[PDB]
Amino acid sequence: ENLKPFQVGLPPHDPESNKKRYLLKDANGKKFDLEGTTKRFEHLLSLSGLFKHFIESKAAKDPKFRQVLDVLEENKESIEFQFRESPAYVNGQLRPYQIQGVNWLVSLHKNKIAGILADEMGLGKTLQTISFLGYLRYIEKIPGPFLVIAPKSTLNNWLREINRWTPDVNAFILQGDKEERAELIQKKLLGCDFDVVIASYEIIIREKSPLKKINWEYIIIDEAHRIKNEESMLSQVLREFTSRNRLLITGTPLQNNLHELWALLNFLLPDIFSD
DNA sequence: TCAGGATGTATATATCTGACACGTGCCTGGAGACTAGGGAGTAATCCCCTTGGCGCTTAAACGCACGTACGCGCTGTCCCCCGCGTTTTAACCGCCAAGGGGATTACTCCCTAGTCTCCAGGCACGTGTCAGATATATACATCCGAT
Ligand SMILES: Nc1ncnc2c1ncn2[C@@H]1O[C@H](COP(=O)(O)OP(=O)(O)O)[C@@H](O)[C@H]1O
Ligand SMILES: [Mg+2]
Repeated sequence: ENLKPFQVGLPPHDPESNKKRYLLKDANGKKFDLEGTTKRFEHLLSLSGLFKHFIESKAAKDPKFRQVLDVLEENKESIEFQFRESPAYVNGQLRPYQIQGVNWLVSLHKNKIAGILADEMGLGKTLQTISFLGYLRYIEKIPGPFLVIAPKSTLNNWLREINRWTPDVNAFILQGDKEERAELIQKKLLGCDFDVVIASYEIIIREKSPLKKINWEYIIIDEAHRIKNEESMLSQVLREFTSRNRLLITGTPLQNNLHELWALLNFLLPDIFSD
């Protein structure tokens, strides 16, 4: 009603323009970015020097990462929008711990790395993620795309809240028998008429081939312990998804083991926990 | 008989994966001595099988003729099984937990088999008996088809 001034500067919604970024035209454009890895490792070392343990072993493996190590060796404001009040682009109020979560999300984003949200149940994690995505939309000017894999039960709830506290965002959920699901696919997904896709652990396995053919800004995930095993078919499928970074909204991680946590971390930043 | 539908059948196309190629370590197939026993050649001896016949007995096999009953074709008449639409529910993936089962890969070692040497009891073979089972007759009993 009054937060629309933030919407100024966004391009008009048009599938023809969205096809430029949504579809990844490069058939095999996936490649190891030296710059991103160097930035990640530089910041990681800056926080603490202990992380070289993985790095040196990985340099003992494939040496074209060892030369990245050498490059990072020889060469040696980003102000958080603290949002002391509730973000304007979201109609409603946010509690201070919610605000700190938002700031953590932003700070990790402008560091070319990510971070598992594992807050306790009931503390509006979905609110955190919707707020952060709205931050990317209004401030960072990346409307989409964003995959929001979640459990089938809460799909309606995620859609309800995302339409409630940020109505401007266009989003839908895949569902239904394969005929109407494919209708939605051909009409909006490959039509590039969205900003936030919502699916289920089953649909991701089902409709991967359409979802492969999109450069994914993030791949959000709801309660993540489902992904605790990295030999699970869902984990295998959720690795060919070309993507910039990822998020793992969850409850309590490390439920019955430590290797579990290793794989959970390996999902976010494979180039660090590669071994 | 001809126009009206539903169903493979080709067409072209993006995707997945699992055949195909390549490099290493290990084991086993090949080269080379040595030897001993299995089999090939020989040569007695007895019994069976062959290919021509010949003559005789005696049932079966063949042919012929009524003459039924049954295999086959038609008709009828159900009734039961197929085609089709509509729900719904069970298979089919995906998961989670822990532990047991089964395959390897070494080590170890007992004990139980093979390998010999003697040596006597099996058991197989060649005989000489009897009795269990025919074959006839012979009287009895016991279905089957037509008055
Ligand atoms: N004004 C509000 N501020 C913060 N949280 C709220 C507000 N109104 C509702 N919520 C809660 O935020 C929650 C976000 O969903 P959540 O309970 O975290 O589900 P999940 O744990 O599956 O993500 C909702 O359940 C809702 O009860
Ligand atoms: Mg949740």
